[PDB]
Amino acid sequence: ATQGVFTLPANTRFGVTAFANSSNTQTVNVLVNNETAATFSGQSTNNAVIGTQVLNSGSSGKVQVQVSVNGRPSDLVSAQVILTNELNFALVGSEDGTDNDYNDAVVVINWPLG
Amino acid sequence: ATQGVFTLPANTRFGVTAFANSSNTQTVNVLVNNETAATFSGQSTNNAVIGTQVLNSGSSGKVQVQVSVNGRPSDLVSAQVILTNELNFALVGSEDGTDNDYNDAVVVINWPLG
Amino acid sequence: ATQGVFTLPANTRFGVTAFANSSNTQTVNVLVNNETAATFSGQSTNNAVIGTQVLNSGSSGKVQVQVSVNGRPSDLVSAQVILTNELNFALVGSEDGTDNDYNDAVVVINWPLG
Amino acid sequence: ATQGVFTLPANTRFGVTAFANSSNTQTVNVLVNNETAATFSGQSTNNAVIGTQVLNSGSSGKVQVQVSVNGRPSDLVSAQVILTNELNFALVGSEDGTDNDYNDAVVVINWPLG
Ligand SMILES: CO[C@@H]1O[C@@H](C)[C@@H](O)[C@@H](O)[C@@H]1O
Ligand SMILES: CO[C@@H]1O[C@@H](C)[C@@H](O)[C@@H](O)[C@@H]1O
Ligand SMILES: [Ca+2]
Ligand SMILES: [Ca+2]
Ligand SMILES: [Ca+2]
Ligand SMILES: [Ca+2]
Repeated sequence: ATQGVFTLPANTRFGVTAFANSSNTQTVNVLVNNETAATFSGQSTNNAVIGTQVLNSGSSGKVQVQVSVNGRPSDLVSAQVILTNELNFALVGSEDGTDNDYNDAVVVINWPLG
Repeated sequence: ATQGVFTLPANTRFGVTAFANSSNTQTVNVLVNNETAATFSGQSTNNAVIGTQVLNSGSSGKVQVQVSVNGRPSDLVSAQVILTNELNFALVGSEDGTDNDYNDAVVVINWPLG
Repeated sequence: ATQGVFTLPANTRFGVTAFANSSNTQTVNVLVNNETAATFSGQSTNNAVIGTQVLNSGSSGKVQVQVSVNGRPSDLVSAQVILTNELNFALVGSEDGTDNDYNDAVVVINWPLG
Repeated sequence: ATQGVFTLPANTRFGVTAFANSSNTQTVNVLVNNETAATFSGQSTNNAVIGTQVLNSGSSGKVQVQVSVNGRPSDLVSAQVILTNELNFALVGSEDGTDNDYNDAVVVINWPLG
């Protein structure tokens, strides 16, 4: 199944934040309507917040998270959760290796903001 | 129902990170071994990170998040989501007023780390 | 925070299924656009499916689940989760008493169908 | 990533319920500690329940859902959600073709019971 792709409401501000837990440097790309809108990278095994940014979902609302480790795409897992019919989290984990913790880069998208 | 309480595996490292989206200063307390293990405080209307830390879940694994604003307890919402039977997110929203966006402090707990 | 209220896409078929796990008879009502559209009742301590139905979310998309025991409303917990950006579950648990598993009546809504 | 595999608490009863939304007959196998514990088959384009059972998670707590259509394993998507730190849902969708809603068979696992 496709993972790391979320339909947000259009023209809406959202937070995107990436955490690293791997001996390898992670590179996280965030695409809005198929165009790169943010890129984060770092190397930590203790959950460093390698990036965080406010983006606008634009007219399509399409947001896609990709993760790579020196050019090699990682396998993704993802889901969206909604609390009290209002508060939205889109969640991504990624695996660059052999141990299947899926925490090598962890991405959380949240909206609404403000 | 009780909200903002999660049973993690005992004696396990986890990340906790708080974001603010309110005109009011948010105070986030994170309890482990039924004592305050971390306190974050800050104000943003742009999803700023007001705190991030790595903690150990202690003998019981019970982690509780409480949010207050100028001494008033915020109403909480929460859930835990597990991806590929391995990657865990414990999520908290909170409301400090009337508009019911539940984003005034948003708290993300994730594990495993490393 | 409000629980058991979900906004579905308009004019969309969904399934709703109720389980009972209590010594007390559970009454589950499902409302669409603030109108009762399905009712199920029964007593089971073995997860009986006390009812399942296909409904249409209608022009408003508003779906509410209510649970009562002998006319007393039960307290609810709820959340919505989306897999692969397409498969939706709206989840409800309810508590009629003191023991706090919120499993006295459990309701699952799923879409899309067909 | 592996999908449809969940670690439940050991020696705990859980419910499993299966819905179909396809012209192809669906087969759902529920394994406990790598042995078939239940098998459901049926055909519906209207979300009919094709199977429901109460099972015991056994010594390991390992439960696996497998779906097949015409003897071919379907692609799965899955996640576990926990409400109020007590009420558990393990959720599976499956795809037997290309269409990508992952609703051809939908499986819901819930615990605790009783
Ligand atoms: C080389 O393996 C990568 O780094 C290790 C130290 C672990 O974080 C592992 O999960 C990750 O896939
Ligand atoms: C005064 O209200 C508080 O601050 C406003 C700027 C909004 O963030 C609102 O959600 C919050 O409850
Ligand atoms: Ca790894
Ligand atoms: Ca790792
Ligand atoms: Ca607010
Ligand atoms: Ca706010």
